[PDB]
Amino acid sequence: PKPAVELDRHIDLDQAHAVASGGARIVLAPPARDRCRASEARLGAVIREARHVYGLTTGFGPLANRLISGENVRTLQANLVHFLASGVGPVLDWTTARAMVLARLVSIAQGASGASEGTIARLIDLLNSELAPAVPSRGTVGDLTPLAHMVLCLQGRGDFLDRDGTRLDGAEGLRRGRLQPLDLSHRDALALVNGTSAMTGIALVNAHACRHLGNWAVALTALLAECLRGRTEAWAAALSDLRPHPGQKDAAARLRARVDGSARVVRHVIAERRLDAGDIGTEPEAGQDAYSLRCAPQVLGAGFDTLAWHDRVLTIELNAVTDNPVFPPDGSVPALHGGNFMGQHVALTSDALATAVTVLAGLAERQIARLTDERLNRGLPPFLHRGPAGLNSGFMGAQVTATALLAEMRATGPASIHSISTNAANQDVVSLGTIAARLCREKIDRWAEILAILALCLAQAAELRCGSGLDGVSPAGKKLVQALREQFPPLETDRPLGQEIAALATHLLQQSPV
Amino acid sequence: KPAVELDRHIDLDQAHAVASGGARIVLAPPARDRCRASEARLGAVIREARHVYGLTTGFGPLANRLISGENVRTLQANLVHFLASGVGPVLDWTTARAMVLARLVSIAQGASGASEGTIARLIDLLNSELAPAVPSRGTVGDLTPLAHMVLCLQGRGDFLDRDGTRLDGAEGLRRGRLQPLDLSHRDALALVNGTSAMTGIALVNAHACRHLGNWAVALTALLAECLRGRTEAWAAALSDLRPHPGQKDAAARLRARVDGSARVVRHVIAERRLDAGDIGTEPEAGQDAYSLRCAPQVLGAGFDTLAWHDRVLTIELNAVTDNPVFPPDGSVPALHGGNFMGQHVALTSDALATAVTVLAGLAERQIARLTDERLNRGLPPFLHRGPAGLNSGFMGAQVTATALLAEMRATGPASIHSISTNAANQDVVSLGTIAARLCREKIDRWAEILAILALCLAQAAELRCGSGLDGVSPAGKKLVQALREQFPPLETDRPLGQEIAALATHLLQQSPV
Amino acid sequence: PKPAVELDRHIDLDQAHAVASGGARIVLAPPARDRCRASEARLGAVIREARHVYGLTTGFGPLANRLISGENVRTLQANLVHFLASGVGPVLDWTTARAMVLARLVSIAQGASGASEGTIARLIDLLNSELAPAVPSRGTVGDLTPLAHMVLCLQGRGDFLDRDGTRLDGAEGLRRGRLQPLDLSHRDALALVNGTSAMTGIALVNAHACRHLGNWAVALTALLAECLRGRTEAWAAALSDLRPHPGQKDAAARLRARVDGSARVVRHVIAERRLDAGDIGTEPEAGQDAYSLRCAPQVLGAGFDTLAWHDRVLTIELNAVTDNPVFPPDGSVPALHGGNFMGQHVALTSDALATAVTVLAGLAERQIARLTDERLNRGLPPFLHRGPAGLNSGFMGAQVTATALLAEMRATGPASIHSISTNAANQDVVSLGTIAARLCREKIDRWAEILAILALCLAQAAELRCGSGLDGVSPAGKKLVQALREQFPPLETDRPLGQEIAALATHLLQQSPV
Ligand SMILES: O=C(O)/C=C/c1ccccc1
Ligand SMILES: O=C(O)/C=C/c1ccccc1
Ligand SMILES: O=C(O)/C=C/c1ccccc1
Repeated sequence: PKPAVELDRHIDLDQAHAVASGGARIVLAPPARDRCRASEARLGAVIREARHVYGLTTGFGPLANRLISGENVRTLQANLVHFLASGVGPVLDWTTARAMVLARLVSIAQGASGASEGTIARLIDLLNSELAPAVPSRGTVGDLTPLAHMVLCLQGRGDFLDRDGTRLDGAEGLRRGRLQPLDLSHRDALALVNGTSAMTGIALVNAHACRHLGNWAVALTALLAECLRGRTEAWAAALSDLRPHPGQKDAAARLRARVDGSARVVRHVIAERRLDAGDIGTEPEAGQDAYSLRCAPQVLGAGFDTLAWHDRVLTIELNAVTDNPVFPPDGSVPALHGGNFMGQHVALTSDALATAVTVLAGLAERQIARLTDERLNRGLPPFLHRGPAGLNSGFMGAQVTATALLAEMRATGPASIHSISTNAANQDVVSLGTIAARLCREKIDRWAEILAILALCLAQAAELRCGSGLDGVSPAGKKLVQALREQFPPLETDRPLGQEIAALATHLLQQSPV
Repeated sequence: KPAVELDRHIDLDQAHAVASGGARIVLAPPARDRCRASEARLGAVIREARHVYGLTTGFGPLANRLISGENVRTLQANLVHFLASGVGPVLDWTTARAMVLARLVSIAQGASGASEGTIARLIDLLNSELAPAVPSRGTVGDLTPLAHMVLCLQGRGDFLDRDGTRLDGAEGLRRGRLQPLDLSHRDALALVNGTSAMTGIALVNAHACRHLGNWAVALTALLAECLRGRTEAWAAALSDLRPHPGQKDAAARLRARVDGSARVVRHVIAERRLDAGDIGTEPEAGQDAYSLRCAPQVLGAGFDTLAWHDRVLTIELNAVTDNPVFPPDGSVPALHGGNFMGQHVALTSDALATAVTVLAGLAERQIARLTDERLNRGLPPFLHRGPAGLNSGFMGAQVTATALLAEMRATGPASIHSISTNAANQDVVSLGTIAARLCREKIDRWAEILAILALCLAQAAELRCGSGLDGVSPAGKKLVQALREQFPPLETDRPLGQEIAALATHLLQQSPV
Repeated sequence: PKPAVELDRHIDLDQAHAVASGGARIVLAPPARDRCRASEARLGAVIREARHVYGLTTGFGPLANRLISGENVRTLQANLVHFLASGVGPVLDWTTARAMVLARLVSIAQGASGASEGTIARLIDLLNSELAPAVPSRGTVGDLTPLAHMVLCLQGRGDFLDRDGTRLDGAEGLRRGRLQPLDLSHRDALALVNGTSAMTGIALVNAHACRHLGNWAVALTALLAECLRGRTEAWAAALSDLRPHPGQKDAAARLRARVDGSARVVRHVIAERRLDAGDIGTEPEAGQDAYSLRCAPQVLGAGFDTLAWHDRVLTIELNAVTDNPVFPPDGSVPALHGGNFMGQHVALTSDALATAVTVLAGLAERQIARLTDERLNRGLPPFLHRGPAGLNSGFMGAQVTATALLAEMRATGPASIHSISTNAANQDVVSLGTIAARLCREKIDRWAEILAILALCLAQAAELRCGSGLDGVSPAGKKLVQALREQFPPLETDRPLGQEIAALATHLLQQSPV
């Protein structure tokens, strides 16, 4: 009884990802079907009336001053798909390519693109099938190129990808997924090759992954506190109220919940202690933890607020019409020409999220560095090894790997600042939003690997500190370690961890600890 | 002079008004009462000898060294001393005062324990025409700059007059009619705490960005009047189809700027029905290049980034970023945490810096298009006057704008460079102050790029429409006439460096109205 | 009759790539064999005499303060390979992985590593086979991790790669390659897990690719001049002599040779012309070309000088011993402990080269932008299309793709500046050389794609300007276009170019236009 998302006007990010990931099927609501039929009729009229419209009676880009006779429009649009198919590089992953198709569909569903029923049906069919078009990730300045490749795929002139990433030729794809070859006879090619569908698709996948990684970041910080006698007073709600950033209040509340029931953290407020002359001297530990624990609400919180902004902007973009030209539903004018395809919004939010992800990955990396340092981990074995010290190095290698992954993340900055005048100066400013979204994705993948290493370290640390029975560990903490131990054995002796790290990271990106 | 009464909340405009000296500041009775209550709570915490950071402990990782009451004044005096290791150019007058204001707003919430005298010193500084002279570098995000502020307020550091001229501490206290700061109440941590510096810098960035954004819109509009731009791309209907608040706002403001103009193209091209005889190559395309057609989308994305930045900053400015803190409700004697972690300002400052660089890029490309004889539709190359060749007009200024932009691009986000420090106690740091400062530098470059565009447009408007500016919108005419009051037309090549600099200074503080 | 490289002490970059790419077999010269046999004996003596030596009588990293008894050394070194195998990410390509193996071998050949005959034989056998170890590209801060994975592969406990990148399991690899399983019973594991072999291997492949791409950059700049009536006086030897940078002098000489025999370039020195009163006015074109042509010697030259520096440093690194500890061949002391494994040299040169590659890619991108712009290409069709204008857009899509590739290159900066204290603060400074070399490689790949687009554009532009017969085109220019036309047909009508761009890019990275 696979869930179904009925698309009318608005779709939220979770619904969008459910469809893109194949978790839910999609259906076009009757009201939307009618709006599209109405827009299809407007396109037909615009064409019959020989209105001066980009892509219907003109060339493309700077060549738009070259008018085209009606008799040659099917050729014009066929060549459009052709000359735009210059993409190169690895193909977008299965879920992301599907998210791109969904983004184009949501835009069309608003009823201002003139797409024909058949065209809309082909997109819905793809989304309801187990396939995804195989489209190169590079080539656009922000998303005609990847969309042109999508068109070729839907016509059976390009490869398809199954859930595993294995490619099928065009014919096989249409066959296996029961897809009908795309037919652009209605001259509605610009309804498919238009907008910010690719960057939006990539960004929606980034948004979903960050939600899960954010949950792990919280869960692991909480478990870290249980392994290092962390002080919970730094996570007090009263502190959040004094500096009311939503993301911070949320992070602190979630951290408190994770360690609820723990007998391993320090819950005493230090100021409750009254000192006398005999207390004046040097104590073993300071009354507050290092920042990787004490400032977690503030660091994680800032990241959560960046994601919140990113998602607010993305929700608007996903449900908008980023086409050019557009055909006003009210019929005020035959069509409007502008630049709603300029993806500066997703470009700027992706760059911002990328920075936030790098910052949070840095936190996890430092948490690993502290947990594995015998001089800072308050009594735990160096690098959390088991067996004789020296002969065994435990997580010593994995710890450096986390640092290496972080260092690589830092080498890449915002994509948005690199606009270069192109297309014979017609596109004198470009968003590079697709690139921005892809760079953010890479950082998200690195962050998952760093968190994976931290998770494996914590599972081991929890047992070293509290015994295999995890005595004193919170219910949430126990469940997380027990779940990890179902697939990842304790490190009783040194062994290669690379494959386990990669395996766990893939899981972190798709599911939260609950 | 207007007065801003500070109770609990203050908006960014009120904050800048006080920081810039445009308005006096007064602490509302309710705020004074809350602060007196907090002062009393600190007194009790001290009398009770509660274990509290900075009152009974050393600092940083040295907090494990407990301190006896008789030594606390020395302890807090040393705190200010060892933290005063800042270097680099001092913060400008307005920004330094904004930092003072930020600390005051935090204290006014009533959880810092600041004494009436300490609060009075901050208010006095803000009501005077002076600013403390504080080095800009040294903090990983803001004890160092605040420590320097304290030294200045005690007359042990320099002050800055509105012009930036420095005065020694003693002279500063006398000229500003300020009394030396006295921390005998052991309330030093009420002054050396939080995110005051980055917040002060960021609020000045916010104000400057609002003005530059107004200029970016006004100059884009005037560009359209000089290049026969098509207004249909700025139609509200398009905004409604892609409802980003910033984009809708940008488009509306653009339309308003060109209202009444006879120099722009208002025809919707799809209205035209083509005949077989029209098929061929026409003189111009039916749509403009992106620097005009996509202005709503580019400026809009920038405006939405600034809106996010401002929402976050408003919360930070009105929050208590202190540590430790003394709960007004008396639930516990004090709370220890990390509200001083400036990650929020760090991330928003970096995000804004990117948006600023993007928008400066748009302005830079608009100059490049306007001054190009192959692209400016009939205007002289580089908008020169007099004999061509003999005169190059704005040819130099155009390259200078490109140079300014290229420089902006060389600097990226500051937040990603966290480095474990303070003997690993501060294993993660925000670098928020650095982030806000880097954003300020890009903002200054953007102002210079816009200044160049404005001078180019004033010349272009006259070359296209004559000195009378025939067909130019009322807003466009008013803008050019205003500029012409201080900046003469370029009838023959002349040095523009000083004019560009002077105009940029203006753009940062005032909008085209 | 497959060539053979006899390794004694020194090997140049060309010989190294010849072996790494499988173009030549490798053999150890008699003196090298003897130096290695002697070093092997020295390691035996060190063990026999129970000398305090890292990895032989101590734990690893900060754990080196834990001394180890002789009977546990086999286990110690076995665990070393284990805990270090935490690598993740896509495996290094066939040639690069083998280049890494070669790098370790050359270091060992200096006779200060103590590697046994068998160990050396395993490396040689690998290089003389058609296989490469499958090693993850990420994990090192600069190269124990990737080398540990190498060891596992050589023992038949890790995958292998054939020339096509198809993976084989350990067993299949040893079988298909007719290889013997690596046996570290002599306790010479540190002879394999040591040094800067990975970054050096990666960098030597970057060096080879940049030489070819550099040749294409020159050839295409020259052809561009023949398509736009470029002035050769800007490339005069006299100018080079006035600003004697080696790279510039060479670039200018190579550019002149490429257009030798051309009737399509302007060779007249403008200053020879004497002007009269009737000449004063506005001429159609300026007396000098735009920078993308006029400043080619200077821009290409600076890039070539950067590559020259990179190669000088790399040559030293490749032929050096970057191991720790080391066993002095002169027998002065049993062993020396230091940090010759710190890859700061490769890190800084890789970062410098990466910057130069981005700059040169920028030149190529602007050359494409100028050539396709009807307002700047002096009479050529917009975007070099054929067929009716507007209906056909030619390379309009490819041109934007080139811009997108360049913008993405610019988003990534130097890797070296991101050092982070790790390994419980033992490694308080790290080089990140491997990452730097990898980032440089990605940029080289992007540069090749951009050059490929420019090459396709120039082939079309040359025929459009000079006819299919290429009348007036230099002999070198004709040969290049004709060579390209053998595999890439003219663009008579718009068609997808993505796959062709990628195919040509692969070719440009391995062969120069000759
Ligand atoms: O001016 C436009 O709206 C179209 C630009 C463009 C650029 C490259 C390929 C196709 C269209
Ligand atoms: O841990 C804290 O709250 C204090 C840190 C610190 C570090 C350097 C100087 C002053 C305070
Ligand atoms: O001090 C050294 O030379 C060794 C460091 C090290 C760090 C991580 C893994 C293995 C060795």
